[PDB]
Amino acid sequence: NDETKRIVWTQTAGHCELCGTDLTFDYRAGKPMKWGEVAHILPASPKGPRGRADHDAEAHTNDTANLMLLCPGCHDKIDRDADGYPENDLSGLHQAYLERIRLAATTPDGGRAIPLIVQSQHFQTINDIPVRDLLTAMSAEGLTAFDQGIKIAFAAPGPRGRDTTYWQNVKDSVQYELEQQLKRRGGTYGDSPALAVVGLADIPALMMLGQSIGDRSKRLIFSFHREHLLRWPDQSAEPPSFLFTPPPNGDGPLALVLSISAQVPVRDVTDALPGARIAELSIPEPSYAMVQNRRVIHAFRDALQIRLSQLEALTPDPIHVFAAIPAALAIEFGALLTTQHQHTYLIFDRDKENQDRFTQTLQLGP
Amino acid sequence: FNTNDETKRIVWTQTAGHCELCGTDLTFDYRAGKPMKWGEVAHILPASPKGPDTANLMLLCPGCHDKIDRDADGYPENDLSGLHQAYLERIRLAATTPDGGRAIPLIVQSQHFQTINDIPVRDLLTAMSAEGLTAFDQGIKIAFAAPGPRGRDTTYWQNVKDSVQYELEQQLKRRGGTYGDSPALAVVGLADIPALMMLGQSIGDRSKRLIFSFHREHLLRWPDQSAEPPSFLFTPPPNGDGPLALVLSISAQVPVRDVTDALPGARIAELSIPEPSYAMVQNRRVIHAFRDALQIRLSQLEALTPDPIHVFAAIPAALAIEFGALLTTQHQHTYLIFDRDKENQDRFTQTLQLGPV
Amino acid sequence: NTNDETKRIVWTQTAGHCELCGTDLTFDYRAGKPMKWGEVAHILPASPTANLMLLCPGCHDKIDRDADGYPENDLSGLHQAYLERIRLAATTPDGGRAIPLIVQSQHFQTINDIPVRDLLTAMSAEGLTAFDQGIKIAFAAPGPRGRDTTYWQNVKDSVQYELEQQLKRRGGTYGDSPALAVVGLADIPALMMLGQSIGDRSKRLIFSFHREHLLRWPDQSAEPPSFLFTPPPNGDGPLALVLSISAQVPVRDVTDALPGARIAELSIPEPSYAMVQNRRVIHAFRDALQIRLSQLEALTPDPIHVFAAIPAALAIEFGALLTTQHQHTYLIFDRDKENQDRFTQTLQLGPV
Amino acid sequence: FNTNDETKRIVWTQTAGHCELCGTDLTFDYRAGKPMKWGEVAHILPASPKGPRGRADHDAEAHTNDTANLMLLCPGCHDKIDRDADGYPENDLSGLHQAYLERIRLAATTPDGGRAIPLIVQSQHFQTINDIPVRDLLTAMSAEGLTAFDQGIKIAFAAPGPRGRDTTYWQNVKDSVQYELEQQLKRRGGTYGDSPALAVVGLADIPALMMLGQSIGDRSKRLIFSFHREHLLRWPDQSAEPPSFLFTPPPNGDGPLALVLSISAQVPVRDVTDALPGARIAELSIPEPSYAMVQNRRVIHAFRDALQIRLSQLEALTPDPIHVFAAIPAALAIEFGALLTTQHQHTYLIFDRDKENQDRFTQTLQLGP
Ligand SMILES: Nc1nc2c(ncn2[C@@H]2O[C@@H]3COP(=O)(O)O[C@@H]4[C@H](O)[C@@H](COP(=O)(O)O[C@H]3[C@H]2O)O[C@H]4n2cnc3c(N)ncnc32)c(=O)[nH]1
Ligand SMILES: Nc1nc2c(ncn2[C@@H]2O[C@@H]3COP(=O)(O)O[C@@H]4[C@H](O)[C@@H](COP(=O)(O)O[C@H]3[C@H]2O)O[C@H]4n2cnc3c(N)ncnc32)c(=O)[nH]1
Ligand SMILES: Nc1nc2c(ncn2[C@@H]2O[C@@H]3COP(=O)(O)O[C@@H]4[C@H](O)[C@@H](COP(=O)(O)O[C@H]3[C@H]2O)O[C@H]4n2cnc3c(N)ncnc32)c(=O)[nH]1
Ligand SMILES: Nc1nc2c(ncn2[C@@H]2O[C@@H]3COP(=O)(O)O[C@@H]4[C@H](O)[C@@H](COP(=O)(O)O[C@H]3[C@H]2O)O[C@H]4n2cnc3c(N)ncnc32)c(=O)[nH]1
Ligand SMILES: [Mg+2]
Ligand SMILES: [Mg+2]
Ligand SMILES: [Mg+2]
Ligand SMILES: [Mg+2]
Ligand SMILES: [Mg+2]
Ligand SMILES: [Zn+2]
Ligand SMILES: [Zn+2]
Ligand SMILES: [Zn+2]
Ligand SMILES: [Zn+2]
Repeated sequence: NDETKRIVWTQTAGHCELCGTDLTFDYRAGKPMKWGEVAHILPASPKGPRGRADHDAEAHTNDTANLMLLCPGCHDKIDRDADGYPENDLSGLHQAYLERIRLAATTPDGGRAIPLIVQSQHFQTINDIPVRDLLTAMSAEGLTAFDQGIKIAFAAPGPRGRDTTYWQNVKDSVQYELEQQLKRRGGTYGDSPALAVVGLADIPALMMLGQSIGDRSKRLIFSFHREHLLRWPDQSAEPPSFLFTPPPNGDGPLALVLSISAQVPVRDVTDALPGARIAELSIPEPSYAMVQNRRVIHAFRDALQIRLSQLEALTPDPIHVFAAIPAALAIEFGALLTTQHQHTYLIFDRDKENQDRFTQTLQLGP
Repeated sequence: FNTNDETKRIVWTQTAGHCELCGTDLTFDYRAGKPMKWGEVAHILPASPKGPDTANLMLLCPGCHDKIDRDADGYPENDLSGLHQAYLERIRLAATTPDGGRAIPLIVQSQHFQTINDIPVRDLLTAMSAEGLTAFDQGIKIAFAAPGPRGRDTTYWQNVKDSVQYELEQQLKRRGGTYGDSPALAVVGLADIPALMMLGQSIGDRSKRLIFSFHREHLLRWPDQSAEPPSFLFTPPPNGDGPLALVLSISAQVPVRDVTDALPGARIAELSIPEPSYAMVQNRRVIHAFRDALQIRLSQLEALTPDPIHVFAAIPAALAIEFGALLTTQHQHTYLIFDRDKENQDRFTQTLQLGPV
Repeated sequence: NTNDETKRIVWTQTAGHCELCGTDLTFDYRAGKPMKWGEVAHILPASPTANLMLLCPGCHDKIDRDADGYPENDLSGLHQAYLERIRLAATTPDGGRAIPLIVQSQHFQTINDIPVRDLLTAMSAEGLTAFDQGIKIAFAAPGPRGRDTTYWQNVKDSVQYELEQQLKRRGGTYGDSPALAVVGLADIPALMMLGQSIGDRSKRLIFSFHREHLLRWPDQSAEPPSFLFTPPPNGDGPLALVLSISAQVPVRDVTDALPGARIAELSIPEPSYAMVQNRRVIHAFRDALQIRLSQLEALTPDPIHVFAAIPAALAIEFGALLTTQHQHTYLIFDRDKENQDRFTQTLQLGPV
Repeated sequence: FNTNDETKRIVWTQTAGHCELCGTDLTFDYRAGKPMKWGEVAHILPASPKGPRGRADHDAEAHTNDTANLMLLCPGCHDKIDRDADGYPENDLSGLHQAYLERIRLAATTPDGGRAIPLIVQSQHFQTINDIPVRDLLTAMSAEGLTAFDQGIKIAFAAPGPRGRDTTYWQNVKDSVQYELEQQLKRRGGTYGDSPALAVVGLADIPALMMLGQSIGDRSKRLIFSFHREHLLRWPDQSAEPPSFLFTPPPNGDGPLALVLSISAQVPVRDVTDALPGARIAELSIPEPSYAMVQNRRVIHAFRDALQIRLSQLEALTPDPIHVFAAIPAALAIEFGALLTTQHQHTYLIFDRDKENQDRFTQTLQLGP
């Protein structure tokens, strides 16, 4: 009936459940118009597409679970290739679509924030965080934005690897490009904008990023995850214990090893920094997947805050960092150095141009 | 504040029929069973006070409409335009979610399996569609290049990788959707394990990418989405100074003797599942679980020695792709990948080196 | 050696033309005769449905000389090259993805509001297709500092911010950024900054608000007027460029504002507010203007003082022209509604 | 009153099975993979005068099978034009309709001209967006019979940092031209062949385009295209005659030898002497320096011919390097660079306008051995 059709239009918000197009407006010529169709998953005729002689059309005809709002072209397609769009497939997509709309309508407003994606090109594969997945994880926490945000992609390493020019580009990406793009947004978000930031880039560059947004109010760190993408793996998980080994007595450069994503072999630290006094922060079971929720990041921040103070009093010389940590925790490491820790930190990193030996990269200081 | 019919239909639709202040579904009377009295169940109020369009018309239930202080002309006394727009933006994001499924189909096989079990694009497209992944052009169907007289050497494998990445980087240029994102990659492989690990090496694991797994019975559809991942049991390597060898007994139990045969003095560590099997990839979480368990142990093994880890794997094709994609960080430990030679009595031989020399 | 389904696919994918000589094979329908698909053309494997070609009877006689149903030479390269050409043409409509941009001063936004609907229908007529809501901007009013360098730099940042956030929305067949369809209605200096913001090195199409035709082009067939240049007088006074395009600027009002000005001038025979007859008029104004600015820029290193009576679209293009790496100093003057419409300096472009 | 099947089959054919308004392919469903016709034959003028765009003076019986009145549309583009007759008037649609059919016919009747690698090189040193559309290059290529196996290479230089176009910037440029570009051309190798033709269009730093040309002039089968402020990638005028290129020779002396190119604009001699005191200026120009002067590729050939021998001459006149001050379009900067690949083995110091130093010419790249 006309009432059920109006309900199909309402609960779908007038978009095609299969492609997402807005069926309430014509953006080419600018006229509000209803150009959608209410499609039947199960046909009245059991000889039609997805027709089953063992089906009660007396009930499903008005069941909002048998009725999808589809643009004209998607309806043509599901009805002309029933083998390719079986009932089970379409009913699944149908309920999932309605759920996301309900969840969006019932999410309490949490405020505004600037989406910020920072990604490098130093991997030997594509490295691309989808903007949509960051905006979706923000929206699940009530956060919205006026624009799709800032997305900074570092220049790729040249023929000499990650050389001086490369690390200069990184500095210009963090300290100049990001600043300019944030300044261009002042008139819109104001002078107290929250930063919804996710990063997947060189560890030293994420630390530098963190230090340059560390004095920013309302910093929400998100995380790219190999299984869950921008979704938090498990909101109910407990942070691990961040085990700490203080460094041994003596002179020699003080090295801070962080074994969070993996166990950093001591033999690689002393190879690069002979005579190193190794202090180590680790978790019981190092793992790439350990960033289960933001409380894990806060817990890492809390544990590191205390150890950096201890180490900064155990030496007058720079602290040499050898880190195997997730990206989100590299940002947070850097954020601790913005005003709370003014000691000098020299960041070593794996060097593909040197058989995976650690070599010095950026220096982070006051 | 009064409005016309078309105006209310637009406000109800663009709000999904919920109160923008408390999120209550104002289609309640419909779900109960009573006829819908759209007019009495909700007050459509402008979002902003009077200050000298349907985008600034809100939908409020009567409760919230009575709590909002209004002036005599029906406008809100305080400015609700910020929450109104936020609420609309959250609905748009959800309603546009289907276009976040733009995807590239990728089928990679060996010249052999393209003659044996040639996977058709249609099998992948329907499995993709089922999960909301929507191709927009012909899929990429690739066959690994047969080796010339130089063989499968470093240059050969570098040309495979180069060839696979060229092919998809051109399709990843085809940005689209609401925000201009690159499409997702939907990939399935069927080739020898080393060649599959090179597929993972080419694609990585730092993008929106969904692996699929060929299965004769289900084709590229998941056998059982509800199945829980199996436990991945680990036997630590023995003490000694011999070459370190990681054995993966996932599809089957690799005879220890076959490993010692190909690698004299091999200290064997082994990840395995309680009941190895060819059909253990019941869904995608199985693949993720394998990655997590594997990397936890590779962390332990790489720290044991600077010398190469020798890999002897009886693992499903999908897991061989993920294994290759795992080892695409900047950090690289030397891995020497062994494969059974079907032309010489299934003896393990060294096919592929990964990482430093 | 083909079934009706295959012939239909080959006929559609090729647009009914012979893949070797390009003669139209739908001629029967065109003249008025019944369409005999299988008599006017032959389908043939390209090498000795994606690998079948459509050939006219003649070309078939020249390829299949042994009438064995296959060619004597591998024609796969020409066949596939042919289908690509067809595909690029058939998908050209998606090359029109576009962003509506309406930029007005707060004054014109109230007295002469341009509706998005007017721009969109002008765009659609030319094959430009918006996919989301249009951008509608109003120039922010200054503060007590007035229109200092900071004000104009902030106008530019806010315009570029919104502009670049929508140029991220790539799409179509090749992931191209969408085209910018922009119309402006504001004071001349503020329109020059809109031009400084958008540039002229991207797929961008200016539209023009016309007092009579609104955002539609008065006469797509109109030829552009000749642009007339009076070189400046010899001397050592400040250099001025008067643009009398929509009206004659009185030389006395230039010198009153710029004592001792050596006035060069660009104009048209019949200055008129309605002269923006089509987009070719805007292009022709740029070409003439740049040819003379090159002359004027080579005269002196000192700035060029600009007094312009020009349509709004020509003010944007003026601004867009001056976005190369090279930058001569220009001091743009505009009539102050407070000071009896006296030309005042309002905007500086380029070096101090 | 109802279009017949013969005419519907004609509409499908003359449109190659795509929507004349959005370009979607209406012969296949790429999501599930099944070939299918899902396009509709839409009528611009309806049989009923009350229909969308209905006219009373319209002889319906004499246009139901008139392909000039029938478009192939996707189901959604059909709902829209019939639900907003005012926003899709008869003349708008009719024009879009005939233009579509014309592009199809020009394609179908273009003689093949072999393959080429599409190549776009653009910088980010302007204060505005700078983006050459990929489709416009491919359409320019197709117009000359050239097709490609992929959409080609598109190289966007790193933007200048906070210090302007400093040493880091030009190192990035060199890396983009000499390393990244070579890398991408290698990976394509095998899809095109040993020595394929290049369809190259550039819009980047004048010194970078010269370096680009030098790196590819040794390559054979270079087809240069040009971005034009009015015509985009379409050649402004294929019939226009090349301009007269005017060469003023340098005076004998000891000053440094400067080559001034006044083509897009007149380079002031003050700015050359400011940066290079006592320069000996040899200038190549045209009667009316203009940004729009790249009317066709013959203009580019004529600029090449006008300096191919001049550079040899100038090289003998001085042992020191030749100092270049060029106001030229982006396509001639690529051509200038190609001339220097090996034909002219000599050091060339390329000066360019420095936004940091108040538009003064300052040295940037060095080109030669
Ligand atoms: N296994 C191991 N890794 C070591 C060792 N010494 C240094 N490392 C480095 O630690 C990082 C571990 O990877 P991650 O995924 O946990 O975190 C990285 C890191 O925050 C950032 C940059 O990556 P990279 O330069 O490879 O640093 C990698 C390793 O070299 O990005 C994160 N990241 C990279 N890829 C992903 C991804 N797919 N998803 C999420 N985050 C990612 C050592 O001894 N052993
Ligand atoms: N039982 C057993 N297998 C061993 C042992 N040592 C090594 N192997 C190898 O493990 C693989 C197990 O087969 P799979 O189907 O689980 O996975 C294969 C593999 O990922 C890839 C190539 O196959 P192959 O070279 O035979 O490697 C096979 C075995 O030799 O493709 C997968 N694959 C092959 N055929 C199919 C198929 N029909 N369907 C799905 N996946 C397939 C050892 O000791 N024992
Ligand atoms: N007659 C005359 N005009 C002079 C003189 N010195 C300066 N001017 C300015 O030239 C412009 C002429 O009007 P226009 O419509 O051709 O162009 C204006 C201009 O581009 C922009 C802002 O308007 P304004 O600040 O008045 O500049 C007006 C004049 O002051 O907007 C354009 N514009 C204004 N109204 C409309 C409209 N209704 N439709 C289209 N464009 C409009 C001088 O000596 N003499
Ligand atoms: N007017 C003028 N320009 C001078 C002078 N001395 C040096 N120049 C430089 O010459 C070029 C003139 O502009 P163009 O468009 O004719 O050529 C440029 C050039 O080939 C390349 C990079 O631009 P840029 O670094 O600004 O060089 C500009 C100028 O600084 O790209 C070309 N280019 C730039 N913008 C476009 C565009 N929109 N469309 C097409 N090509 C473009 C001097 O005295 N006067
Ligand atoms: Mg149906
Ligand atoms: Mg239909
Ligand atoms: Mg023959
Ligand atoms: Mg119709
Ligand atoms: Mg329809
Ligand atoms: Zn749809
Ligand atoms: Zn409420
Ligand atoms: Zn022919
Ligand atoms: Zn369409």
